[PDB]
Amino acid sequence: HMAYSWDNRVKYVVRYMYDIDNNGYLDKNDFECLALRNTLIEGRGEFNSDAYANNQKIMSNLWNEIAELADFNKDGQVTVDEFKQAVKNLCCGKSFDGFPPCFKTVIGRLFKTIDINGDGLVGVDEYRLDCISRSAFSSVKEIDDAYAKLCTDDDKKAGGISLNRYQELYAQFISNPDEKCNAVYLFGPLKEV
Ligand SMILES: [Ca+2]
Ligand SMILES: [Ca+2]
Ligand SMILES: [Ca+2]
Ligand SMILES: [Ca+2]
Ligand code: NA
Repeated sequence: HMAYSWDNRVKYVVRYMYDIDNNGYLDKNDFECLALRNTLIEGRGEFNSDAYANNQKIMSNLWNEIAELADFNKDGQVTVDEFKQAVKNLCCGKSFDGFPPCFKTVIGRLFKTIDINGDGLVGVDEYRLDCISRSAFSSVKEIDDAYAKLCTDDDKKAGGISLNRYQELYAQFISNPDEKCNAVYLFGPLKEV
């Protein structure tokens, strides 16, 4: 589908936020791998067995929640189309606070990872590093043009995107069908997945 279509945006979220083993669908192995990845990134490569246990619990609960809401054919996997139906059911027409917990809790964690300097704002430097974590770019101006469209004058006055703003933009990213909405740039310039 068109790069900034709702279909491609939801497919992008499934690919990059959840499908860590890159096999095209979600299952328990993705969440096992996310538990380990989060542990090691939190530890700067150190493995803390208590941090790991905490993360394994968070990710097991997350997977149980997503499968409860999205496993339409009861096969223990959640496809892109199943995830899209859960988004239509539970996100479309709602603001972020009305999303189910399994669609909400993921953002706090991504935001904390992006916010390298811990000042509670994602600024342009942090956004550039986020963008190159998923995709290839030749032009820093392409990334910076996306940040400039994404952010409002109040975001720019603040020096970046706060957590509740990041969540507001995410809610529009995953729910608004308008391909021209500023929030379509949340994860950088897009291509078809
Ligand atoms: Ca997978
Ligand atoms: Ca399924
Ligand atoms: Ca920051
Ligand atoms: Ca920054
Ligand atoms: Na939930």
